[PDB]
Amino acid sequence: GSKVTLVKSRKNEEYGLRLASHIFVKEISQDSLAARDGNIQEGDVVLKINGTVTENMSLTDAKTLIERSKGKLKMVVQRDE
Amino acid sequence: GSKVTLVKSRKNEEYGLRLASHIFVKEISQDSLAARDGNIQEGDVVLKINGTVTENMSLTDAKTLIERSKGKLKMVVQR
Repeated sequence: GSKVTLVKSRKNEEYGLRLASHIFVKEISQDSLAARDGNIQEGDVVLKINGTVTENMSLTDAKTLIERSKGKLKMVVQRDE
Repeated sequence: GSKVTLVKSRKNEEYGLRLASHIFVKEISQDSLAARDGNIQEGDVVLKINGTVTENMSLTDAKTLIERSKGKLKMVVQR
């Protein structure tokens, strides 16, 4: 369901999980460029910011890319379509 | 890829994006403890690991929590 417990029987058994991290849009402010554009929505996973891939990037590092954008922000959003 | 370009043209303009991050299951190895369980799937968001909330946590920090789990991993996942 939502709860999962994995337990090892021996040392150096592996869990079998590889983790990663994604940057995503939590909120879009009213009266913003993002609100007016309408091609990006809350919940969208951001795959690239100004050419830089964001998989496994820390959130502070992703925010830095936006802060350094000089008024032009090109993003790639994940599509499963 | 769906490509979106936002352009500031005037003063006091905001992009308006508030970013966040999540930890998710990138791969589950074949015939492993995770594959057998059934309740964890590739692409699932991991919300909690051993009582610690993972939202906005870096991958390195989430991997540390797994490294320090001493053979028991209790998670809450979504999806």
